[PDB]
Amino acid sequence: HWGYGKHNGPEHWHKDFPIAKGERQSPVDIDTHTAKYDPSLKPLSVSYDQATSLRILNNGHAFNVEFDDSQDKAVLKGGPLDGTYRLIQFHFHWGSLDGQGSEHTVDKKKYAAELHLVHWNTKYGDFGKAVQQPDGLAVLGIFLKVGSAKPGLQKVVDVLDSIKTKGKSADFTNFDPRGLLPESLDYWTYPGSLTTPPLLECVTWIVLKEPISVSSEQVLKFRKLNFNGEGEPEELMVDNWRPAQPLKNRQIKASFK
Ligand SMILES: NS(=O)(=O)c1nnc(NC(=O)[C@]23C[C@H]4C[C@H](C[C@H](C4)C2)C3)s1
Ligand SMILES: [Zn+2]
Repeated sequence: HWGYGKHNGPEHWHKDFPIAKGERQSPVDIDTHTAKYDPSLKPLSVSYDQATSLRILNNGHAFNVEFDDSQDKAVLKGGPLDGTYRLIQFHFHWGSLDGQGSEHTVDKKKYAAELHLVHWNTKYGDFGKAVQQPDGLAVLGIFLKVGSAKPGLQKVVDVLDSIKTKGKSADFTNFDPRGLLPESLDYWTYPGSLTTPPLLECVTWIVLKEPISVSSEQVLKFRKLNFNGEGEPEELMVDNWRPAQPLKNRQIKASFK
């Protein structure tokens, strides 16, 4: 089944998931000179003060930190969004090398990794219904570069030893996702898709202009994870990113100049 290897990687996904060649696929290259400033875009509202993290899980393609999304505890609104979107999970995509790993690119530049905070539109009642709607999800994307350590990421890094292999989970309570945000909330936005199968076209992408910096040691610990389950041959979880897809009939908008 699908993955990031030579025989099941992004170039193969379209066989099981024909929408891979669809009209609003993600990620994309963000051409900063062609992105249109949109003065009517509202400031993002990130309200994570009441966030309740529950668990961290190695799902065989990345690790997800999951949140309680049965009430409005951590929500995203404003920006290009109408209504309220609840945080359900975050995860990362990263490379085998610092020069690659992000899914979105900026003027063709790849970052070392990319964080996705996934939210769903509460008007649809649950995440399963939301992914079937064109405005069902809002994903906040944040680039990572290697430099100084990100203090707020360290609790994540330190639990990875306990979820090395596919299917492993660990209690992960009281984690504050605010510690992963850059200083500025300036963003680009466009309509797109999930970047992993089923590749559903249900996402309003909000990609922050300002990367966070993480340390060499922090990203190295990401790369010690495994795609495989325990007792299966070891394959390091690296390069779990989908490359840029055709923009087609879409305009990327900027919240800033
Ligand atoms: N890379 S990306 O952000 O476009 C995404 N690509 N796929 C995502 N899938 C989900 O978010 C899931 C959310 C919760 C329910 C479903 C099962 C777990 C827990 C995963 C799907 S995000
Ligand atoms: Zn993702």
